[PDB]
Amino acid sequence: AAQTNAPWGLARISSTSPGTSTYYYDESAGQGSCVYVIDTGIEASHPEFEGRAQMVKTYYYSSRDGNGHGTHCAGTVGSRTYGVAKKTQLFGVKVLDDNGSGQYSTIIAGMDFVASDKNNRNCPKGVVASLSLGGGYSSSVNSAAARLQSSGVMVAVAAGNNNADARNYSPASEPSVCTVGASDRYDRRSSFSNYGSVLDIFGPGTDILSTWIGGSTRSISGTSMATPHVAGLAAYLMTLGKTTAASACRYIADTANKGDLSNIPFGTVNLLAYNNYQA
Ligand SMILES: [Ca+2]
Repeated sequence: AAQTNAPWGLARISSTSPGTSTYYYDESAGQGSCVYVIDTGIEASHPEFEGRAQMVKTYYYSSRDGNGHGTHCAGTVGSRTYGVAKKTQLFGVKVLDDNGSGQYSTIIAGMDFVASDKNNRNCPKGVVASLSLGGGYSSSVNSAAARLQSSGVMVAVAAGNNNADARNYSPASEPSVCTVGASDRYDRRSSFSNYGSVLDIFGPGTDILSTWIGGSTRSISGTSMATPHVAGLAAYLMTLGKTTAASACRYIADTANKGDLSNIPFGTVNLLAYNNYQA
């Protein structure tokens, strides 16, 4: 399948090269997989989700995304225009209030929630979780990411936005999950991407068009926008049969565009997520 005049990041993770605008992909498109967006919530009523999205948890007084962040990240995963995995099932978990603030202990609660709940869902092709959030190093936050991953969920986490080595941030520094940095449409590291040997992969994160609340769209920027490209990609690769929740971060790295970003500080991977469909 081909989707012309696509947001640049969907074209990128289907290209070897920058500078084009079609998103080339296999039509199975994540059918039979499940992606949990653990964030401010998802405006499931957005027609771009077409009935595939459900809130299933909150730790606040409403499950609604009253911020838009969770809805945008979820759209990149799996909205019909703006998504990687256009036919995946989306499940929301609201661990952030309507300003973007979550206490750690609640974010932990969300995470163990997914390891349990996946067992309440129909996900024959595999389960992913997408965490576009974080704060300073915590062993506990990191332990809750290793548990979620160990429970057979592909876990994708934002490396962070301080232009700093990510080993000091959580859940990014955790080893066993898939820590995602951000790039731009000219294959530069985005100016705000954390970096450091704990990163596994880079995805598109600067001027990412996606869904927003009210039924609407916007473009924003962050390792948060990069993260759901890798989550959605992993859902897409499960569904096909290329990899598994426990193997997907390694498979994506193995199949990435290798060398191609400029400003990878020394010691940071120079790997860019790629679906290997068109070549
Ligand atoms: Ca890893």
